[PDB]
Amino acid sequence: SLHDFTLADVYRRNAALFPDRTAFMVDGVRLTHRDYLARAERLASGLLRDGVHTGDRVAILSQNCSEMIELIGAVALIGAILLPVNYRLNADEIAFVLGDGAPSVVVAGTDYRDIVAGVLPSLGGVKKAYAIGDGSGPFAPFKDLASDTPFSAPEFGAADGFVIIHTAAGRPRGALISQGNLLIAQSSLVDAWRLTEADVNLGMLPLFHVTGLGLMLTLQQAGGASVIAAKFDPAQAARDIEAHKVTVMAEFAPMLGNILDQAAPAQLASLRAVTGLDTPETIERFEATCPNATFWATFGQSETSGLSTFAPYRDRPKSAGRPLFWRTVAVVDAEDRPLPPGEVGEIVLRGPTVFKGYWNNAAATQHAFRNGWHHTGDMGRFDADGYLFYAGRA
Amino acid sequence: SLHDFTLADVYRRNAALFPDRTAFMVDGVRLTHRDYLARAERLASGLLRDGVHTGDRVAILSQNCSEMIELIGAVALIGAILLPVNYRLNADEIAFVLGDGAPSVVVAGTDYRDIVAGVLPSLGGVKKAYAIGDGSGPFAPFKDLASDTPFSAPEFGAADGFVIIHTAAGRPRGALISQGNLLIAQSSLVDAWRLTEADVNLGMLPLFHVTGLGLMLTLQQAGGASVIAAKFDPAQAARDIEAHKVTVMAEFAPMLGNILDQAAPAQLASLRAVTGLDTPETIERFEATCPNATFWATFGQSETSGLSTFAPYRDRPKSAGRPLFWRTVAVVDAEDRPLPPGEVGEIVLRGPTVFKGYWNNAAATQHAFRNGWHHTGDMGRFDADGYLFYAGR
Ligand SMILES: [Cl-]
Repeated sequence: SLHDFTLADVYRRNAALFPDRTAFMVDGVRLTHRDYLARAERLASGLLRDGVHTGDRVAILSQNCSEMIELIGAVALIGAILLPVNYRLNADEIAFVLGDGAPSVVVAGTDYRDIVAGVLPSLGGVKKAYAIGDGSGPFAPFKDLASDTPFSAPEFGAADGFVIIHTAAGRPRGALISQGNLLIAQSSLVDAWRLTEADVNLGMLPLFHVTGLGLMLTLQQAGGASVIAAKFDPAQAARDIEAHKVTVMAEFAPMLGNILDQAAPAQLASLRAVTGLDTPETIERFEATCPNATFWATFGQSETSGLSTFAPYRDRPKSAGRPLFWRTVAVVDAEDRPLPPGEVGEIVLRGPTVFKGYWNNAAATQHAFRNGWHHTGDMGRFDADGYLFYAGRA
Repeated sequence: SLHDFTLADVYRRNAALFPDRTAFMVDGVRLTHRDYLARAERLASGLLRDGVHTGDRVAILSQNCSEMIELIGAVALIGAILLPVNYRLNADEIAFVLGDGAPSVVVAGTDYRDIVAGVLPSLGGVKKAYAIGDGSGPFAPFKDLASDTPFSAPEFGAADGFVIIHTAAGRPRGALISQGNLLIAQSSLVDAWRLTEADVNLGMLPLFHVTGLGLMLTLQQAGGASVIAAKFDPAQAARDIEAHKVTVMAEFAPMLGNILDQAAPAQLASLRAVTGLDTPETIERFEATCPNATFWATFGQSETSGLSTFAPYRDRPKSAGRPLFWRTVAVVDAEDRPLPPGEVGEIVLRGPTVFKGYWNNAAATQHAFRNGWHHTGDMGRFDADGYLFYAGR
């Protein structure tokens, strides 16, 4: 414990150093660092009250909202494991994810109270269930979760599981990622983007996804702010960028293209750094429109706690960037021998950004970790300067 | 160790991404990142040949030089523990320090062959003894450490001990610091000073000291370079700042004052960041002379892997700055209850920059770590913005 720094320590840090600064702008309401810690502490006492211990799962099926954001914090404060369910899955897949994760507490969103109610009798040690809105069905209302019992934090470390992120393999496979994985991975983003408490993220990606969750947690570790909305609208995005002076964002095609369509260049003047998956055409268009902004080429996955390689796109167009500090990246042949510059092989990783392993799946983990390298399942090549070029799936 | 990233990984990173950039300038002798790795591996392979295992100590008593810099890397590569001896100590203290660390290899600097040979018969497990430069008496020449056997790294973690730094309790006490402690602590400095591979340190402090070693390793982490000299000369420092385009340095008073005396304002133009310990008079003098440079207020010690608190001096003059990321800093009661802002107490620390504990001194370690906080031995207070003000020992 003495040598640990966790997300709990970030929330307390932000409440101490930047208490009155914005943490979140979410559905028309402002939440400061001081008030975020207070709300998270209340919900954390409630989870403890409900009988959640360190290592237990807390599930949420919900679109991005203030309740989800403060629940993320509450889970972090007691060393529990978040199970954010992908709401673009069908009722069978959701049932699988929930059963695979085995939560002690389930939280249903406004639009998802039905689907969750169907799954709930098939779940074992689920102690309490909540809904955001009101408790129509087997759920209590979410406001019942919070407790006034003064919060006393259980014992846990940064290496303990924090989140299970399922991505479809076949069956969905849950990637267990620690608090420390994320903090250390994201410290490199803070550095590359010169993030400070003045910075502002436009959180348009879902918080169940590694990039969405990761970008929020990144700005939070800088003491900065995220603008979070439930749904993506290109024109609303452009207005948010101007209104809140958004400096950074992550995006997947066609989001940036669609914002560029709907935005006057003058609305986007505060943008400094953008990343994600996009075409050379859109990236070059974006950089043309916004001369003071840089698009950042990247490769990563949930198993690598988000970003692994990163660089300004202009430094090496069509690449995925250079390996970040904390990451040793190689490209190997079928028997894990490192290949020379130019040759295509499997992208492999070592270091503290490698995830803990696959939930409920010793076989998949053993395969991922063969010969002491994490295996991405992705193909690529390095150039002479150590830039990675993504070459597809294996 | 699938999950480990150590100093070894830094060297291999730098050789992969910045092979032809300067890693070091040691009295005009240039070393690139690729060459540094090549040299460190040959020395590490030689350390193994001599029978050094992970966790064994390699001692050095020397002023700053290229041999010492390469040795630090060799030791890092095999998970050994460096014992850099403070050369400003008397023969009794050096004897004590060398005995406390119980090294398996001893390296004597050219000026220190006699002191080290004095202590050598009293040491238990010394497999090999070397001297920097020409071989003399019990010492083989340092050049003999290198081996041509292809380097094969042992298994070790970032959390394993890496260096023992002795500071007086009167009797010297050795802080054991991991590779991980240093990398994580110094990553905050890379971030705060916007260090990239273009940056250049003027390493004027001894490498046995946490600030000196920390700065070298910080610039190395960023892929930058250090200009390192055996001794401090203010006039030479001014020339080096100009010739090598030094962007950053740490300094202890009166070093910066003396440089300012000897430098044309024009020679100091590349400088953008300075930290260390100095008077308000000299700091303001420096910032007046160099308008594009910033002096950074700081507090730290060996037991906190170097710097703990950091901020531009102008943001809160006479403070020690704000706690860095990775540090949980508080000021406490004698009962270890945290004090409200304003109240003077003992500076305490949690987090991954906290050292491993004192070498062979469980009583001192237990006292340092009481109630799950590391205790600095220093008094201070926080203001309402969370700036720390240092208030004595
Ligand atoms: Cl703090």
